[PDB]
Order: sequence, then C-alpha cells, then structure tokens
Amino acid sequence: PTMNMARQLSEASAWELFAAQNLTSADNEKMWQAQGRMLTAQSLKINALLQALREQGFDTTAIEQQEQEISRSLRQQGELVGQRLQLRQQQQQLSQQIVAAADEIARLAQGQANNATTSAGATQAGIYDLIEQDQRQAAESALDRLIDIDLEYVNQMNELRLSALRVQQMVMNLGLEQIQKNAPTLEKQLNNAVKILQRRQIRIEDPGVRAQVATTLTTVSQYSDLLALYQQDSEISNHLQTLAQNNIAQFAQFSSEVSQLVDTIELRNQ
Repeated sequence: PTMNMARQLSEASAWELFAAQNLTSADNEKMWQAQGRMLTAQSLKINALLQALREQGFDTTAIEQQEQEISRSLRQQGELVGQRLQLRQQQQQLSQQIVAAADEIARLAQGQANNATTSAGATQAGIYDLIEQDQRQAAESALDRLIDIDLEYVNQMNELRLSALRVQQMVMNLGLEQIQKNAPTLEKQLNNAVKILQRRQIRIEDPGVRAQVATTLTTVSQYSDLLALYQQDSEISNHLQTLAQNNIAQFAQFSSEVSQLVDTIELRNQ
C-alpha cells in the first residue's frame, strides 16, 4: 500500500534531518564525509519517494521545493565546515611546528649557556691550581677576564632562551576565542616578541649554531599565517552560525509539510 510510503517518507526525513544535523557539526573529516554522503543519499530517497507518491494523486510540489532549497543550503554549509575543518587542521600543524621551533631555540640557547658555564667553572677552578711557583697575578688576571667573558655569554644565552620561551607561550595561547576578542593586541604583541628573538638570534657566538637558530627562526616567523588561519576560521564560523538559524525556519516548514502529507495519506487511506 501507499501507507508503507508515509513511514519511509517520515523515516527518510528523520535520517535526512539527522544527517544534516551531524554534518553541520562534524569534528573530524570522517564524520563530515560520512554525513555528507548520507545527506545526499537521503535526499535522493526522498526525491524517489515523493515521485512515487506524486503519481498517486498526492501533491508533493511544496515538499519537492522546500527539500531542494534545503539540499542547496546544506551543500553550502557542508562545504564551509569542510574548509573550516581544513583550517583547524592547518592551525594545529603550524602551531605544532612553531612551538617545536621555539622550544628548539630555547634548548639550543640553554645548551650554549651550559657550555659557557662549564668553561667558566673550569677557568675559575684553574685559578686555585695556580699555587705552584706560578706567578699568580699574571695568570689570575687573565683567567678572571676570561671568566667574565664566559659569564657575559651566559647572560646573552639566558636572554635568548627567555625570548624564545616568551614566544612559545604566546603561540600556545592562541585559540580563536581570544584571536577574536583581542586580535590586534596579541598580534603586535608577538611581532615584538619575535623581532626581539630575531635581534638576539643574530648575536650567537659560533655562527654554526647561529645558523640552526636562523633556520628555526624562519619557521617561527610564520606565526603571522597561523593568525590568518584563525581569522578565516572565525569568518566562517560566524557564517555557518547565520545559516544554522535560517535552517530553523526551513526545517520547521519542511517537517511540518511532511506531517501534512503523511496525514493526507493516513486519512485518505480510509
């Protein structure tokens, strides 16, 4: 009978609205893909059902339309959460890299300070080995001057490790929520923190290491892009939000029209 159709029509709509529901969420690619497919398939089942009912003297032209508007609207939304999903993936990858790069710089900085600290200790320890008919003053004065230079490089490195950690934390602090509220602040904030890190970068002793820090710096300098990613993400998130409210009225009209047709079927059935 035609009654078995109304049950499927209700069912297709329950799964459609359910797929459309899950799609607009979608945390991972897998869910997005799976739900988009399901939505498409359900829309196809509804179209086939409507065409079956229509050739039963039943009128489906109001539902055919609404359902078509809804499929168009969800296509767009599906696309948008698709791009957004990508962005949120790029943000993670890029940020992952920047902290790693900042952390390597900090580690390289600590390494350098340790070398100077170990040297100064040796030199100073050397001043006490002087007692050996070795005219102190000549040596003592030179060793002392050497320890002061070592210690001076320690500060320079400790200041490098710090500049690097500052930036690492700032990046670890981005999250859209705050990139939205205080955006220009967080930005000009990192520009200095990075322009500083760069300044101190070009001040490393052995250019061999001053080189690795140079490559790492180029990676951390992409923070400006990681910012662009977060922006686009919010330009879409608000967008997707707007459409999510239009759905209410659309979905209200659609389901309400299914009910009306299902009735015309459970009433004409007797």
